[PDB]
Amino acid sequence: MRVVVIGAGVIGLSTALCIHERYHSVLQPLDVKVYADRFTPFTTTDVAAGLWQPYTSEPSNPQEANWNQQTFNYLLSHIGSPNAANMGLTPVSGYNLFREAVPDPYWKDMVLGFRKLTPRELDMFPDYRYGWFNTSLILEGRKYLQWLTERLTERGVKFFLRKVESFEEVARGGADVIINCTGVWAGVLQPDPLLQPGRGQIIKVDAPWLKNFIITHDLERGIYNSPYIAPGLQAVTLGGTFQVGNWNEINNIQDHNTIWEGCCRLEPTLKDAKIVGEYTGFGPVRPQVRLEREQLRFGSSNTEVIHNYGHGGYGLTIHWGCALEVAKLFGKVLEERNL
Amino acid sequence: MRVVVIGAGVIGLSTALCIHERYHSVLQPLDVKVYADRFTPFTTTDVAAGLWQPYTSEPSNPQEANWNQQTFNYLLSHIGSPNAANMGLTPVSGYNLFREAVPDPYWKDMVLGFRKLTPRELDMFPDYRYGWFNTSLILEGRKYLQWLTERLTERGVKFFLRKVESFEEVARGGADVIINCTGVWAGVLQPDPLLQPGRGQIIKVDAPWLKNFIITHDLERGIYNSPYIAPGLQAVTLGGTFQVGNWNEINNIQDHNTIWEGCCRLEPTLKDAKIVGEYTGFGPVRPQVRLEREQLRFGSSNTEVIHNYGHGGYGLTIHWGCALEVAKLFGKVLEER
Ligand SMILES: Cc1cc2nc3c(=O)[nH]c(=O)nc-3n(C[C@H](O)[C@H](O)[C@H](O)COP(=O)(O)OP(=O)(O)OC[C@H]3O[C@@H](n4cnc5c(N)ncnc54)[C@H](O)[C@@H]3O)c2cc1C
Ligand SMILES: Cc1cc2nc3c(=O)[nH]c(=O)nc-3n(C[C@H](O)[C@H](O)[C@H](O)COP(=O)(O)OP(=O)(O)OC[C@H]3O[C@@H](n4cnc5c(N)ncnc54)[C@H](O)[C@@H]3O)c2cc1C
Repeated sequence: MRVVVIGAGVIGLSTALCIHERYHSVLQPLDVKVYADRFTPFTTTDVAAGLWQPYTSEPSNPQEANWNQQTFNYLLSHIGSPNAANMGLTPVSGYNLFREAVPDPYWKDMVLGFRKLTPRELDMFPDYRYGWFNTSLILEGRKYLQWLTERLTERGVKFFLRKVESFEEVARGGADVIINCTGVWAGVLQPDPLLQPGRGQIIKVDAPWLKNFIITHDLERGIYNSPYIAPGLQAVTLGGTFQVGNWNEINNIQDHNTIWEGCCRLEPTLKDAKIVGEYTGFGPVRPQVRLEREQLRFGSSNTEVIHNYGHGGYGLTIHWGCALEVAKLFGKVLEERNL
Repeated sequence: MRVVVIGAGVIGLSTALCIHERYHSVLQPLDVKVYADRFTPFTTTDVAAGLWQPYTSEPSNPQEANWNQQTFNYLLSHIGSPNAANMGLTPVSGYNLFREAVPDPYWKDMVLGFRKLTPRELDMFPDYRYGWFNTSLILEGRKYLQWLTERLTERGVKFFLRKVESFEEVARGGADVIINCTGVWAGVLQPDPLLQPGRGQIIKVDAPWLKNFIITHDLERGIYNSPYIAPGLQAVTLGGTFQVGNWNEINNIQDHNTIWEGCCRLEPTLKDAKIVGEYTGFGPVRPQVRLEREQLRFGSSNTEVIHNYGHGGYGLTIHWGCALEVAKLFGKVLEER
């Protein structure tokens, strides 16, 4: 059939590949197109800090916690392969700092080497008085997208620069199944007021001497609203602002002063570090991920649509669970239609 | 006081700065000079991986364990300064890998978060069964000598590019005190059967994705001679164990392959690492450090010599304790006048 995938971020390409891997052979070719108005380096995925860490509390949906662990073990299976780093993948250890005792997270056993910080370690951080150490994985969004873009291309999947104006335009274009991987902009094709823009701004620096990640938490302020330092492959990511409901795509001086001063308080060696750039992106924030099937009809046309959007703060930490799951839903469509 | 420090590696320059910090005030006539046939970047100190880790089993001199511990506390007390990475200093986390269970080292509680590797960690390393995880410090030899040089220079200490043929000749130059930090070449000025060269070839690569050191210890053998991978401030250092007794400064194809093949199998992502250099150094291997005082009469020419050499593959790890010790013994020269 004719599958169209709208969106070239981590969700869009994890999904296009996951589907194509399973539902393709040499005498059952599955025609996949990828329509998208933004490709790497210009997606929200290229901004993502890179790191694998879910939210501290165990999530409401029991499927989301599976999607996290399935994602972790999928990436961890590549650690030791010659091409881990070429996917944007490498191991990284680090600190999570709190201003007060909190329960161990639900993923203490998912990560490698979890443990509490000793008193000696906590004096390294004057402003904080409790926390953890653990080993995890960098998945550099910019790289992973380059790699996924190439695996798709080897397999014959084709890409088109195209702003989809409605699901119908793509339906009349002659598309049997559509995968809706438009992230924060999903609300334009079909309204969805539960989906807000999580506006985060980051500073990227050269500070290759920084090797561990350092993630502070403010529980009052919620996730990403407190300084984090994340070592990348070529550069350190500096962050600490996340504004839910702000659609301003401009970088601004208020966020710079917050990220810069907060991060220099943790890591004073950053006074020298050259700023390479500053970027803003929109987490597709949503109380839950919309990952479901929905048939549509129009005047001269009708179609099958699968949603994969609203991952918010955890696109890379969950993309593969979400993709495996879309490919099953897609399997159901081919089962029901005698293909 | 006329002091001559022979040597411009870590030992000589740390020892010159201790001495000066602790005595420029009290002794108003204090003139220190640094003689060396090599300065940075040509010292064995510069070749080193720059990593705080003592030897696995315990030392012979128990003084050595306290000099190590003193060094760690000193460097750690700069973690928090804005000028730690300009000093050559930054934390690093990493893995020690073994082919059998071994007792925990005497330094487990000096380093941060010392701990055994779990099974999924050990699954990441197919040819290894046991190990430790801990967070230590990188002290980049090259960058630290630079810091040390600028410090000593504001302080007025004078440097001279110059080869010493004997202790005798420095002493007739008016040298009251001679601090002997000549590393592996110390035998030239006074025979020492115990001092051999730990020759170690290394490969510097451009591989900034690697955030953790990985050290192997193949205590018998298994072709690869314990490959290690140590991330630096910019480049990574690949290497093996020392070949003791070898004085050959030339790089050889035999050792390149051992190191490259052996480390590539430790960390396969090394396949696309740009090689930036390949250098050979000589550790001052000796069953225990020689940190002691000795006097020399060459007629009615009087001189105090304080030896601070023989630090093995651990001189960056132990430097500051020794430098401090040599400060004390220098006081007990001043004391006797
Ligand atoms: C500062 C910051 C740091 C973050 N750090 C991390 C992190 O460390 N770890 C983590 O797991 N997650 C992190 N995230 C979250 C992560 O960025 C997102 O969850 C993820 O990138 C969203 O993936 P996506 O593919 O749904 O959307 P996107 O990456 O934005 O991709 C959307 C694609 O759909 C296309 N599109 C949209 N509408 C249309 C249309 N009408 N027609 C055609 N194409 C369309 C776009 O052009 C684009 O190609 C972070 C977010 C921010 C802001
Ligand atoms: C491959 C390698 C890796 C290593 N890795 C580590 C590590 O990760 N961590 C660690 O702690 N240690 C490490 N070391 C050990 C460390 O390099 C040595 O212990 C340390 O450099 C010894 O310092 P030094 O000042 O005694 O020697 P050097 O740096 O060799 O300094 C010797 C000085 O004496 C001078 N000199 C000698 N004779 C004369 C003379 N007659 N006249 C004038 N000048 C003279 C030389 O020119 C030089 O200035 C490593 C060594 C090697 C070879």
